[PDB]
Amino acid sequence: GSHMTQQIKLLVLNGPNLNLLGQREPEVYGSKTLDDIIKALTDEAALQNVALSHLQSNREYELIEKIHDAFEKIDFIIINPAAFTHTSVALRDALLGVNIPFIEVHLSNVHARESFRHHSYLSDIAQGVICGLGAKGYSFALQSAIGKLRNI
Amino acid sequence: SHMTQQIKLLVLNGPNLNLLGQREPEVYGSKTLDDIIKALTDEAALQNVALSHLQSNREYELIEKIHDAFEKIDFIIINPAAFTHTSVALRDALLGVNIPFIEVHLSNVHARESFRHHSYLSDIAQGVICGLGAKGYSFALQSAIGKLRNI
Amino acid sequence: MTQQIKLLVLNGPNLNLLGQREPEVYGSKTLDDIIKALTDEAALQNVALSHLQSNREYELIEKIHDAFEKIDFIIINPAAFTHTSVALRDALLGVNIPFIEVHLSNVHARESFRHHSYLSDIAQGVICGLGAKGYSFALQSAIGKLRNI
Amino acid sequence: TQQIKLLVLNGPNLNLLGQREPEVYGSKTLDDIIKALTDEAALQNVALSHLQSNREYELIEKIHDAFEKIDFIIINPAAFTHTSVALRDALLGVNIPFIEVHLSNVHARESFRHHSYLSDIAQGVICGLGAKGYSFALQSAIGKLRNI
Amino acid sequence: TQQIKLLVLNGPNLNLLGQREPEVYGSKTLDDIIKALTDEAALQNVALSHLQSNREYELIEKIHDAFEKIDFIIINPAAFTHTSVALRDALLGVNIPFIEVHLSNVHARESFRHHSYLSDIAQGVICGLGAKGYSFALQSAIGKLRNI
Amino acid sequence: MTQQIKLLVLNGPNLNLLGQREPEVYGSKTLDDIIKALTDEAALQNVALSHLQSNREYELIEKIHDAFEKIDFIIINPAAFTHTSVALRDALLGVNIPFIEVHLSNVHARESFRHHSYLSDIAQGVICGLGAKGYSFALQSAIGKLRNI
Amino acid sequence: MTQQIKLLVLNGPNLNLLGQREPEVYGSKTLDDIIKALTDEAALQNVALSHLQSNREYELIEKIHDAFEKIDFIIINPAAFTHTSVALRDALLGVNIPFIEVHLSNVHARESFRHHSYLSDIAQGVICGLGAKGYSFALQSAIGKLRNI
Amino acid sequence: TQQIKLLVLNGPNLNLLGQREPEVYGSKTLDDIIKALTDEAALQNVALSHLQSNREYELIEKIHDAFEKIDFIIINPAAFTHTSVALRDALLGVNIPFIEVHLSNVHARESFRHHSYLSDIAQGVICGLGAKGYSFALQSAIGKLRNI
Amino acid sequence: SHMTQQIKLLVLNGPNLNLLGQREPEVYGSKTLDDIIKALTDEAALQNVALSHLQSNREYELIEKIHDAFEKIDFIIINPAAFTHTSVALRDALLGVNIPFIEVHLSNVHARESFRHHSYLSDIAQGVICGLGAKGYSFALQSAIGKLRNI
Amino acid sequence: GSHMTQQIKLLVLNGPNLNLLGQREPEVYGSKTLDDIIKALTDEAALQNVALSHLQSNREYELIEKIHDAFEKIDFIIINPAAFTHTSVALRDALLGVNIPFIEVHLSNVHARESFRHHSYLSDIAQGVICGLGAKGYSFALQSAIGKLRNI
Amino acid sequence: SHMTQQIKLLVLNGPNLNLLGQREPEVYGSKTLDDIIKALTDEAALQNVALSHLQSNREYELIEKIHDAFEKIDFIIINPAAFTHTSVALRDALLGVNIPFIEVHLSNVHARESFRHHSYLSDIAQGVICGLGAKGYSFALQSAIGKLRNI
Amino acid sequence: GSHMTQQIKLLVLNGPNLNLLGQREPEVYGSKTLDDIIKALTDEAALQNVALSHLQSNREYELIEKIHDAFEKIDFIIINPAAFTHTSVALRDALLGVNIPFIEVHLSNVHARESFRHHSYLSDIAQGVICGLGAKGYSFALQSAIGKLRNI
Repeated sequence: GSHMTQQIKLLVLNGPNLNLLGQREPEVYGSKTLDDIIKALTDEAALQNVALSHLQSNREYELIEKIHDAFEKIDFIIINPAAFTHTSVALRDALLGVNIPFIEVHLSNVHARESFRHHSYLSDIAQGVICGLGAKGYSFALQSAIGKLRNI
Repeated sequence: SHMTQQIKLLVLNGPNLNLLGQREPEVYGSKTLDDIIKALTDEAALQNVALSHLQSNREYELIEKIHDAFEKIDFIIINPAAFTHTSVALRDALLGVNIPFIEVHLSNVHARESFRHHSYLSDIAQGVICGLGAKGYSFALQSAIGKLRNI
Repeated sequence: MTQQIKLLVLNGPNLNLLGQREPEVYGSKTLDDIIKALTDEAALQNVALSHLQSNREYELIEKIHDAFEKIDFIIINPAAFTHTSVALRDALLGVNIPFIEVHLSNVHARESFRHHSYLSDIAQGVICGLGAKGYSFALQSAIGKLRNI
Repeated sequence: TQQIKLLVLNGPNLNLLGQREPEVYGSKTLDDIIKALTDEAALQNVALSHLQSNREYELIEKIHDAFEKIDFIIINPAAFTHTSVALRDALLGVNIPFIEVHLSNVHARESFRHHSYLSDIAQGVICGLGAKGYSFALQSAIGKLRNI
Repeated sequence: TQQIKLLVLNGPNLNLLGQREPEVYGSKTLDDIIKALTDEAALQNVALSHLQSNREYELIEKIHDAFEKIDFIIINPAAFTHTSVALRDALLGVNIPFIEVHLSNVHARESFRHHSYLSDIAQGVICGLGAKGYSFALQSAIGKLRNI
Repeated sequence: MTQQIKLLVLNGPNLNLLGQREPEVYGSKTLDDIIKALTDEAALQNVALSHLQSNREYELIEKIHDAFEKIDFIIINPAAFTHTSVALRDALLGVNIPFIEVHLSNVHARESFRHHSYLSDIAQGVICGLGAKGYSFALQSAIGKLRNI
Repeated sequence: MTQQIKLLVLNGPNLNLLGQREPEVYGSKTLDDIIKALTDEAALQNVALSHLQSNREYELIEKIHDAFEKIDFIIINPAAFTHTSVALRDALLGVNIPFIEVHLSNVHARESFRHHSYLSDIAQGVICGLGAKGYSFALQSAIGKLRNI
Repeated sequence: TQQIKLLVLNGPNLNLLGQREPEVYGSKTLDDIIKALTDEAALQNVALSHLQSNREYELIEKIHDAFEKIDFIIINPAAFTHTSVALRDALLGVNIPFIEVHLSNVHARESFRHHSYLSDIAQGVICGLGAKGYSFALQSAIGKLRNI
Repeated sequence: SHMTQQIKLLVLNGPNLNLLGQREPEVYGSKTLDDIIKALTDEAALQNVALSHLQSNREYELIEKIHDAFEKIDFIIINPAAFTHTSVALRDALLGVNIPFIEVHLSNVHARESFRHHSYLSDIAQGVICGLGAKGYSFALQSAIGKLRNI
Repeated sequence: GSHMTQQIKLLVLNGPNLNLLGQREPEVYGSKTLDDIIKALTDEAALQNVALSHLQSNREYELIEKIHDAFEKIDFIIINPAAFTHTSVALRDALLGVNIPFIEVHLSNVHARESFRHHSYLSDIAQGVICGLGAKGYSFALQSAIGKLRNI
Repeated sequence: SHMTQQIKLLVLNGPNLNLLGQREPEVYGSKTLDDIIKALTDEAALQNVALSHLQSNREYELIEKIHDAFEKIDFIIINPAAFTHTSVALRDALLGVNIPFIEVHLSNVHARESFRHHSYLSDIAQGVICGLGAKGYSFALQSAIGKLRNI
Repeated sequence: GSHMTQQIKLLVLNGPNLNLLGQREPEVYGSKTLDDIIKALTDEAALQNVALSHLQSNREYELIEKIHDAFEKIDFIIINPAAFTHTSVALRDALLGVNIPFIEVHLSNVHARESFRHHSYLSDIAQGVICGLGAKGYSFALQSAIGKLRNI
């Protein structure tokens, strides 16, 4: 209604092995890169007055240090921790320590894979979780974050 | 679109979701399952998606609706609510008719009691959305369109 | 003229069989005899008791939905649905009417799957193994909570 | 011999047999099975009745209605094997002997399917022999009731 | 009717009732409860005796002393429910029927509290109904002993 | 003149004791009576049945090895080796002859270690608790699979 | 004139009840009869036997403390404290006197919580299910270890 | 008194006793033990026979051959305690009472060794008392059979 | 201090700690529980902390001492020894009187048998010290002073 | 008694997220930084002829490499591994490999938090463990190390 | 070598390995246990290793061969096949004669069913090789020579 | 037979703490370094027309990034993940993502140590596993890789 939203500052964090997307047998498994996904997500965010920053890393410390740098500069996090979902208590405690709401995203439906993959050190503290929807899960998390911060 | 083929989508809601918006609206929120399915119907009709909906406290009525969907429906969105944790019969219904589905939960089950972590559906769903509220239905609808139209 | 308590008694599956197989071997008492006796005891205390027994999970859930802002208290013997119905747990949490859980038999003396309840942890309390007087104890207990004696 | 009264109960999803990819998974319906089983029973002075249902309550209430009408039950509870304590308590409460049948080998599928709320109180269990499991259960019931 | 001899046993920490933040948690003592229960018993020709103790041995030796003096036991073993096999073996050894009572709903507290070394051999169990649980157990004992 | 089926029946330990302890208390029937009856029923269907019972794990394994390209189907009551012999599981997987598993008693009603089988998951199916007719049902079932009726 | 062995026999809770409920139904024998018999058998072997039975956990612990450098060997039937007393385990480890654990009944045939002992793993050994002769076997065994025959 | 017929069965690896580092672990053989036990039995009009074997089948078939020849069995099944359901079913099937003996304290070794397929159906179990465990089991069998 | 308020501190020791220093002093050490409580009393008296102590092999004597501490004691230091693993009644005593405590163990329980990893007290203690020997009591005392004097 | 102690070389290692101390709602949760704690610990150590070195890190490799560099240069370690307690077998094997005694310290009482936090890949090999005492747990570990190395 | 001392090595193979190369050679491979032991004998004889071999479906024949190895054999290579998961008696045979061994499996058990992850032998073996095929025997032989000749 | 093998490109990866080999009480536990082992393995490989590259690291990201760089440049991996066997799902998913066959090697017999060490996030996907054979396990993995790639 008759009022203007301030700019959301949103940080997207991607865990290990997601830099491989689009590279192995592109003709067999798909040609789309993490870069094509972040670029399309950045454009979708900027239409809605969301300023999107992104880090992908194989290095657990680079995600943790980015979350610590987020304190008082970021309103929301979207994170696909990939394999760190199952193993990083450090990341859990980084997100609890800076107290920024987040949504957890997985490309694949982890509930269909090995049974170790069913357990997350993040899901219980996340505002919510999206699994198995491919790249569009990032766009759903973005739509969800805007809704919760603008109460719309 | 007098562009695309009509998708036939079935939305199924499990027990107790009929209570949404009823108790202490001023404390827990005002929105009804009706309001959610009306808004989702409007979103689907703009994309040439024909939405039909059943909520029920009766296990049997969800299973028989899944049976009746065979060769009529392209995709299912289901919030089974408590039946996620208990209904092998709903799992066997979805496997027997072999229509792809997405499982939706309004609340974040991973933050509630630990029995709620277990689903007889998650492992066979094309994917799962938890904790995003009513918009989880609209994400599942956008996902189904994406998969069926390759877009 | 304390206020009239509106109390709902819910019985789960198979309790309709009470008293009916080898009555002279296992006891004579029907669910009917129990609910009649309980209704009379309630009416002496200005408690309006209504009752549904069912083998249909949906009928217990729908009755709990319909109880919202009509009922002060529930006494429930869910029988076998104690062990399996998350949906009934979510119905009682969703309408937020206090209840007590009753079992005629001592479940802790029977097969070990019977030890787990999807209700015991949200009940105001639990009575097991005292037979039909368990309903009468739940009734006395509900009057106590509601009349703050 | 005395006419045996036999009740066959079939649980959820079994109405789907024959219907999806008939050319790939079999063309045979629950109907074809129960017709053949009724004929086999009538040759042995066994009066067979049947109920299939997706509704737990219809199976429970049929077991209640069976008390002092039925000598034996054959039941394929399908998914309810794994979840319905209420059916277990219905069969215990009416105290009719029964046999449990499954068309598929459940031990070869997901490991939740290994647990039954019925197997321990059944006279017997037949898994994985397809529709002939029903006919085995019928021959077994006749044998126990006619001591043969 | 014959005079019933009833023994009430209360386990550790129950002497604390009424004492900490009386205005916040209730002002009612174990004393108030046992006085009221003795009066209720005497109206029904039930001779009630009581022992509360923080000492496991005093409860065990009281159960031994009960043999051929007592018709029924009501016991709130408090924390000993979860830990005392010795009390289980004392009640089995004297073979007096008993009912187990807890003031609070143990199923709503930490999950170690869900296990009892007594629940399976008790005639019955009452949890979470506060002090009236004692009076229910008394009415139940009278009913079984006087067949009413 | 359907083709002659070559069927091997294998019995595990302790089944040699059948009918022998308190015959007038537990039943009269020996393993011998069962195998004779089964052989006759097989011969009516142009099924050539051969049988080995043994308390020796090795003799069951070596008989399954020797069955390779001589036998169309196995009926096996492994008795106590159901719970403990991985080696028999690997023998039936190694020769890749289909089998059905039979138990005279309902194992699911007995001690809870008896619920687990190193065979049930690779069997074409399983029969429990119907006594000696279980062998005759397995035979009828094998003819059905092999003659595609 | 081998050396005099000082042997302490410790009995746990509820063993005072032996022989006393339905003596003509369950057996006549008291703990007293057992300890008298055992004392006589010990005195024939120049074994000085002392005995404490108790329902008090503390009295068994304090007796084990007092045994330090007075006692060569302990025979203990901890009865129900086998399953629950870490403190008794730590008392026997703290004084480092060898013991044997005795149970009259076969605990492995009873409820499955009775299978676990906080003592069996540090005992020199364990006797179950042979009734009162188990004490006499423990005594013969302790003489054997101490007299190296 | 009547002559008792007693069978002693010893499981795998027990033929090794006395043989490796005799000066370090003991010089005593299974032979020395069974000779001493035969002498002790003959003084009490107990006719003792023995079989030790590394072969599961020889123990099972000896238990079958014992039916209506033997009053009592003493068995040290050694490793077969933990693995042979077949031996459990052989002793149940012939219904001869037995006692289980182990030379070592199994509760002090690896935790798989805590489980037995025999302990629950044995008359009794003796662990960790070395060769005298055999002589205790013999005295126990005589006591039960001669009511003494 | 004719500076600070006196803290009233209760030190409770569980079963078998009376044996300290008794068996093979030349092998396992010479120090008695007496020597430890004397040194800890001297340390507390310099800080205007009144220390009272009970060791016992009797469960009941620890529980009744906790009861008697209500409205007399500001803090408890407790080495429950074996009763850590077994006494729900001691847990319910400390929760009923609601005096803050610190749990101390002389040995490192995490390096002994695995049953010793489990405590009916650790989750309610203000904190836990294991494996530091007798000085663990003096650390618990320094911690209690820190918490109660805000220093 | 009538003899002088050599200088102890003591290394304090702090794991992930402990750099956040003092930063979030200081007015609500406390204003004290890891730096104020290490500074006060350094002063307390230097009074007793203990030379204290310190590394805090979000990066698992920096703790491991510091433990390897400690070999033959450090007499004792005090470590608060924070979330790495629950997940780093690498750190366990670094401390076993250099064979320097250590004490494990947690600020919070982990036994009161989620149940995953009850399990440590370190506690069983530690000389001892201190949980829930706040910053003073470091000073207790230091007093304990001096006692064990000087047999006082 | 008229250089080194002869090593006496016993190779033991468990049940069902006699089937190697028999069923669908054109699908699953042509190699027999015979071919493997002949090639391994040739490899051992070039290194002054005397190889003797027993395969058996009989548990007892492996145990009695281990008994007979005492003071005759320097090392054992054993592929127990299914008996890895079930034979406490084979474990107790190897511990009683106290000859060092290496456990070999042709297939990668960690990739098959989860009961196959558990061994009553692995924890006492000097080491374990899985999943490398027939060459696993030749690696175990090279390892035994390395350990016994310090090379 | 009458035909020439192309050059195998083989990558050896060593996890944390393996740089410590040969350094602690060499007189008690052995004097051999990871370097002496890689040097002898390189020589054995080069005799058989195998070009061997090696990275050892305490840093999980350096192993992951090396596996990603291996894609389309390496035919086979030999990896001793050391303690990362028990904890790194990231490494599992790096090896699945580049789809290069590997063999897992441990110096020690992990089945004889603590029971946590019995579980690997790698063993199930490995072509095979070698434990407890010391340094020669690397040479066995190398002989095994040549055999599988040359069908010899």
